[PDB]
Amino acid sequence: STGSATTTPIDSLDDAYITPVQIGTPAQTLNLDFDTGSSDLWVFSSETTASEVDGQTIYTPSKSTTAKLLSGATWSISYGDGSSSSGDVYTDTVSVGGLTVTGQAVESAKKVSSSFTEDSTIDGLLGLAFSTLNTVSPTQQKTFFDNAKASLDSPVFTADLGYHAPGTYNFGFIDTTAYTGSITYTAVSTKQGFWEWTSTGYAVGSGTFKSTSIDGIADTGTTLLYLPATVVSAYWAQVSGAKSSSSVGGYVFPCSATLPSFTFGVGSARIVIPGDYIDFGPISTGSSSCFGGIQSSAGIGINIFGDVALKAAFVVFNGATTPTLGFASK
Repeated sequence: STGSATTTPIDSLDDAYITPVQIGTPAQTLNLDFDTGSSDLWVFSSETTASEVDGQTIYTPSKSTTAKLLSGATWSISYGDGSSSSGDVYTDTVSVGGLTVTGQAVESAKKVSSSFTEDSTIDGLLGLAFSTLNTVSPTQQKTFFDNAKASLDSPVFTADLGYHAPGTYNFGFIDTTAYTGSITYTAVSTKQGFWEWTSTGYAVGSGTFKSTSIDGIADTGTTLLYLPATVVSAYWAQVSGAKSSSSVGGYVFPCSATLPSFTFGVGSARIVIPGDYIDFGPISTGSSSCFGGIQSSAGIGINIFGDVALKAAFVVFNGATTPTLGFASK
């Protein structure tokens, strides 16, 4: 089997992407944030504290003839950005782009933190990291991909995120029309539960390539590119007037700037992030200070190849017995 679903930016900045997901019988379609940095499929629901729902579409398990309470199971998750959610668990039928999993754990939120409430466009998350990170207790549950994998034509999924435009998540096949040149594959460590890999270096604009190993995670659920302070300083030094602002919470730059590109290495291959992808717009409405899309990972504890980086590539998440990651230009 295969599946193919369009993923759509939630706003004009590509702050996140939503993908429609069918849950239950009859189907209830929710728009979920596909997150290769976590491993829980959780939804706003009829169980979510009413004051914490503000415009989201909810899953109502009592209206699904295939929903079953997973007795005694609870979940609770905290994300890198400080947000969180928790609740109980049902199993139900879940379909993405025509690919169906029966008995998928659907984690129903009883509580969500303010940032989730405040984002009316995201109805929940669909985790695509390794199932070892799943938070369900006392019986850990599998991701949608893990459950689907054996049925797929090939044990892979691909992320093809758009810049200010829709893109695609495919399951079970590689669309050879969706990228240019060849796909370069690189090793993955699953030791921390992430799609963790090592970039071979970087360049700023038309500058020379610096060969240096940068360990980090491919994370579709993180907006920005978080890299070591040395790398980030080298980038922003090429933008007149750019500075790190403790009050704003990272590098800012004059909105009048033209940003240089940023290149990262994948083996001997190179992925170029155009400068415009690095512009996250005014820090507050009407400001002439703009927020940068490349930020320091210092104090996160890990480098994160988030959407800024991934949307410059066609990315293969290869879930073979020994997982790997592939990157192609597009």
